[PDB]
Amino acid sequence: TNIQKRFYKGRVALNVLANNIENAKDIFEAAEGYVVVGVLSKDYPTVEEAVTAMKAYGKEIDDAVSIGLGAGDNRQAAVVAEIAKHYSGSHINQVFPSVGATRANLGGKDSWINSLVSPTGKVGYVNISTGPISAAGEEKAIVPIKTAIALVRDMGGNSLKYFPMKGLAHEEEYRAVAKACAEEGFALEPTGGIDKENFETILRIALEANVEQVIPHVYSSIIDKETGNTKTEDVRELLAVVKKLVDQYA
Amino acid sequence: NIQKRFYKGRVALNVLANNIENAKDIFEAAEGYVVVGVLSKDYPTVEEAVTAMKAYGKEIDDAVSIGLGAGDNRQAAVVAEIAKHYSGSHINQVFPSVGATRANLGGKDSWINSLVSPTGKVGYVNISTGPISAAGEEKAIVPIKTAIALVRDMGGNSLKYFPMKGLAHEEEYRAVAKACAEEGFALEPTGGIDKENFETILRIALEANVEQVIPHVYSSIIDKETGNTKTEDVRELLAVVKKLVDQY
Ligand SMILES: [Cl-]
Ligand SMILES: [Cl-]
Ligand SMILES: [Cl-]
Ligand code: NA
Ligand code: NA
Repeated sequence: TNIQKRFYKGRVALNVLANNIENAKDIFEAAEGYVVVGVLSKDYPTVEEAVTAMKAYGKEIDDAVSIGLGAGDNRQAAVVAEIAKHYSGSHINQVFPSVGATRANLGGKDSWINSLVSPTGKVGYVNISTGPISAAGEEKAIVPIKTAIALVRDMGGNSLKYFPMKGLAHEEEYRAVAKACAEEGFALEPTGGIDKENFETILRIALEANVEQVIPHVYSSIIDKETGNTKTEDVRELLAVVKKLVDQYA
Repeated sequence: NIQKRFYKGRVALNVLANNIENAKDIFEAAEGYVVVGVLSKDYPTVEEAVTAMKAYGKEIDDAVSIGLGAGDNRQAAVVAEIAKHYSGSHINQVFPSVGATRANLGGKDSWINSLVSPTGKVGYVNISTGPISAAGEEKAIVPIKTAIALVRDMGGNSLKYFPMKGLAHEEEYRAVAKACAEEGFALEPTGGIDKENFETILRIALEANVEQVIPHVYSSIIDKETGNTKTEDVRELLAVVKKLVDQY
């Protein structure tokens, strides 16, 4: 239930980063609450300090916090799993092999956990070897999308975080991932190189494929280079695209 | 803690117990070089399994192997929960539940295996061994070493290679043993192992130089009338273990 509040008409929630709590509140207002706001484990020197900060953000934005690795950094996977013992947020970014530990560490508390799987250059197949040791291996586990989804479900995850997309560089692969998610009744979180000019196309592919729940991640493309703040005018623009598309695909 | 159970650091038996008395007799017959299986599915709830398993453990130096029950993947969630309360010495788990089980140990020391399966494709294992993944019409079929790396990322200690159907998948098993030896990872051959093929199955793993091997021997050594695992059979298996380990 908890992240469910964040989906516009039950279909699409935004995931964007915040610079600080004041930027997080401004983002949450700009998105009319249809957002989870990323706070990165790597921005704090200890688990305790991350938990304190994340709780403080959550107090302000209805716990609509997305616990981040930081650009999918697998060096933070164990830290994120540990944070989950102490704070659930609404949404957790995790690498594929760490999903099970993260779900277990929630101790039955409600949260939504994504699973990072990657493009392969082979339509229909994703790379699930996205943990520290698995990413260093001489061969990767390159598997059919639906087999990855079933494993994620068994591990306690709620969606595929499909990363790094490089915008539309892997469009044919992405369309196959969206179709597989729709077949499996599973959620999809497209991430990497999404900007204001490609956001509509990327979201439309998922909705056209009848993916039920989509969480697009939009990071540096909407961050002011000078202040480090995520731009609220940009969040408002993204929300307007979300409403336009979701209303169409209703 | 399981390290005490490996004969000369190389081989521990895994066999089932009918009851605590049979567990005690097995532990004596194997001279402690065994972890004794107690099945989660024999108890209706996690709490009842934990209570039972703790009592077995008090009698046999906590040399308990927590079981799914012939790899019943419906028990994966149960075994992951049991691990919050009791570690035993050894835990049987399906591939996608290894991480949850390690996390649930909360830092307690225990050894967790990962069930992966033959595929008919030498060099490749089926990792889709949880309830939802095994229900899929296709499986995730991956190179052995890729499965090992994933199990390591999840906090597992070995591959449980099941169901072997004895030596029906011998070529595939030889490749698994070679890969485990090359990567310094442990191996637990299971399924259809009996007194007749035990030596060959164990020899393959030791010849390949797998460092730690836990062969599982279940119904083939159980008295059909009483249900007790036979101590004379456990003694016979241990004799094979010592003969082979002394050699390799
Ligand atoms: Cl990217
Ligand atoms: Cl089992
Ligand atoms: Cl078998
Ligand atoms: Na992240
Ligand atoms: Na090497």
